[PDB]
Amino acid sequence: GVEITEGVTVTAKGNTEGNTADLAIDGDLSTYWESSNDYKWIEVDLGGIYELSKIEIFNKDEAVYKYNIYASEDGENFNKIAYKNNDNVSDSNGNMHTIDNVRAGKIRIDVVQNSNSDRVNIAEINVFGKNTGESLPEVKKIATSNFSETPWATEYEKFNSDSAYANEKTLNEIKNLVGRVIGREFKDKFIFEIRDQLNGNDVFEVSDSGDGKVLIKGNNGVSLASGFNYYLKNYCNVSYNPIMGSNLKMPETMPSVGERVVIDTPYEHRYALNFCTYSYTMSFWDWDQYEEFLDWCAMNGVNLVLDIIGQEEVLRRTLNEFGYSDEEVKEFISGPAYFAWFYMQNMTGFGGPLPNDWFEQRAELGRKMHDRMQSFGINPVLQGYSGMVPRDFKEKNQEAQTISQGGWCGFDRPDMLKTYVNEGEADYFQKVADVFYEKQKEVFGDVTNFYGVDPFHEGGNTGDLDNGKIYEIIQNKMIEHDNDAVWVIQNWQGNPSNNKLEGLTKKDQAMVLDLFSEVSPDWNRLEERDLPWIWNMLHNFGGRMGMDAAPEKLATEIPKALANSEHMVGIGITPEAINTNPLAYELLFDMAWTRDQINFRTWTEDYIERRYGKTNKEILEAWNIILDTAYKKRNDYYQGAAESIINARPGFGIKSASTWGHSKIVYDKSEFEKAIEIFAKNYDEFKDSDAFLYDFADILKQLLANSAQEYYEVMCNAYNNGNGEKFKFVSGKFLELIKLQERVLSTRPEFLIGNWIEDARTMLKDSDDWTKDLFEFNARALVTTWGSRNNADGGGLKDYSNRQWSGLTEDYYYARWEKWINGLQAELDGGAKAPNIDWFKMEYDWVNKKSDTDKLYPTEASNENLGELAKIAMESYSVTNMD
Ligand SMILES: CC(=O)N[C@H]1CN[C@H](CO)[C@@H](O)[C@@H]1O
Ligand SMILES: [Ca+2]
Repeated sequence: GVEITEGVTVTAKGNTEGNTADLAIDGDLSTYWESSNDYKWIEVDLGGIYELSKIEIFNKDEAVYKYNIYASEDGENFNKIAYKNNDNVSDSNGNMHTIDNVRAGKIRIDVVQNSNSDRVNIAEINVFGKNTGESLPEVKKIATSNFSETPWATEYEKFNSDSAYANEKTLNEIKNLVGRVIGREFKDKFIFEIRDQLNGNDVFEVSDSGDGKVLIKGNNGVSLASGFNYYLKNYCNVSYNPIMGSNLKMPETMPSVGERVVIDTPYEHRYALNFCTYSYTMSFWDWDQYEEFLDWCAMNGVNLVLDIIGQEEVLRRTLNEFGYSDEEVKEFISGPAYFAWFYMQNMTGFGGPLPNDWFEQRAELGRKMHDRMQSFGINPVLQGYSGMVPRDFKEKNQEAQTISQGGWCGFDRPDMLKTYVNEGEADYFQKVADVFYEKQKEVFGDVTNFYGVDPFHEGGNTGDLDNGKIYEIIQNKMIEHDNDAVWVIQNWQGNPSNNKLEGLTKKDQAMVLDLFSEVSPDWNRLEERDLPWIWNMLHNFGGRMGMDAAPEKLATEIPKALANSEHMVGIGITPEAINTNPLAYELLFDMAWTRDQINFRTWTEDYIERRYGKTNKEILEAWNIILDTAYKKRNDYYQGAAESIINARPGFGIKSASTWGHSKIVYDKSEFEKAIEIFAKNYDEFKDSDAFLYDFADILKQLLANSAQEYYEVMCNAYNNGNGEKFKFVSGKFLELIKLQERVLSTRPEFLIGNWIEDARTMLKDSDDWTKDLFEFNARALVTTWGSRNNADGGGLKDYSNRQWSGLTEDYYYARWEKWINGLQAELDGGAKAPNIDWFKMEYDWVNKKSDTDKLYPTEASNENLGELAKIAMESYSVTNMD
């Protein structure tokens, strides 16, 4: 006591009606607030700062409810003060939570589970507290800097206008890159020089200085970094991949170049990044990770990178001009794990709202990135505008004409402004596009000529509009704000259609990304229409893992397409995540520096030696087996690596874990296993190489995925055929195979869910518990259910981003299979019939757990011996000895 029984109010961000926020606080147990959407929390204001001692919660029924409670004394930071996570039913007595006399002027109650419904409810909440006679501070409004007012603008224009200073900046930066990549002690071993292009082509040179140093030339930063990487690869037996394993062991003394090389590239652009990459991989990156990525980019020849960092701030400024408060902008914008699908006009709100601190920090990080890109000569691809608006835009802007875009995977797509209207009508496309490009100037300045936007990505609705005319006006509006603008358009599954593309009246000022050139090339339509286009290796879908690459097509199809085209202005990568198969990415970027088809077999041989720091006859044969199996050329259509059955929702006739995925292994399994035998045989010799271990974990977990499939098939034959003792035995081995897999996965820092979760929880500083918990939800949801019930199930997104990850395998994948088995056993043993499992409910239970109250996943890899684990795999859990 005493009960705060006066002056209290409540807000909510959604409700079924008329089950509205205030009904949670009316002193009436028969009336209740109930959620309608994914905002499953209410905010209660206490009429002043109290020292809470108790909070009492009643629900509308007797279901099992789980919730987390947060308080704020400053009006900004909401910290967790209490929670219910036990499995007790609610009853007429309510739940009483003892508080330790915490100062609170506001409280948040986030009901994360209702065992009975997708909706949550609070019938009543009483708060018990001592009045401090204080009030909450006024919360400060979001205030960001204008680019021109910042130290960033001065630097940007100084570099821009001053050759000598720009050259000095660039050369000193490449020096810094050397120190970051191989070590500070090697910096002074290189001399870097700016030269001209080679017949209008980007170009580098590697030669001796005369006094034992390496002299590297290049027309810009990326050429210089590419020359630095050429030298390491071809003279030092060194290989750099900050994400997927390196060998950075330098020779004791710097090896001579001998004959000077001059290497040019026929491609104006080398492109990197899907919109999805920003979500599946980069959601929770800090500057350390970004800087490290741009170093790897520059070193692989990349000079065109997609960039959406801080675009939340650009849009906030845009929407503020058209009737939207900052709270409403925050409700529009998704959480930090979802920006790919938010900027692709597919989904809103989900994972949000972002903290207020978000905007300033992200604008700053993007400003930082453009400074570094400027030194290298990497063009960012900023945002274009195509008419995207919230669904309530007309409400707030009545003369506005809009087009409803329908659903995407159970999500409500944002609206789209009519790209043109009739005479006599207000043209809001022109109004919002004018503000949008203007505001993107104010945040970042004139940093780029390349702008990316993609109306009607994976659905939508063109309404009454002419398809060509839509693309004409989008481009003409873009060129109006930058006369040198190039519209970067994705080419995904035959869209945009030809007649949309024919509406582009300035062909040289668009550039189409052929997204999936290595499985499903679709550039001939673009080439015929004289559109500048880029050949891209997509490769990776959703971050889903497995041994999968197309190195032969990369080594042949790229130069072939150059020879057979006039408008191929580049090559690139469009992966949905960068987490898998480094060979694939190194070869693609290596193909920029050649006009001829190469030998993918001898390129691998060379590759593996510099990646491991050494090679032998046996390692080579193991890799040839891989080239002959998992990496063997194929001519069918498929999206990513063949999927592991371990990662699939349990059932009969499973042919995938994700909706558009595939689990059919197209190579001989016993033949692939030979690679693992050879790796285990050579483990002791090669365990000094971290990239060897990484590659060994990759093939071994592939082996167990492969054999898991066979054991799965045998065990549900056993169920179907009535036995019995058989099913139990085979299902026993299946679960044990997963426990061995889990140990294989504990070995790599990159396979740890704890790194993923912690990165999310700590990506900002000064964060409250509310924000950390919410960013953890984003991290957990993405790799599992993706959205909520209607996105996971009806929307088809269940386990789209399934990861063969430690912790996730123990507590999610293994748990599902164990239950299903447990399960069919109770049936087969004279019980049951086995009930229908509501899988989403089980998956979403894990999604909503918090690291600081439930279980904290490790950020430290284990010392398990992959050679030993491999022996156990071959002996006990293989196809070869399967029986
Ligand atoms: C849910 C998801 O990630 N969907 C992606 C499917 N593949 C397309 C091509 O990369 C993407 O545009 C979608 O966002
Ligand atoms: Ca009530």
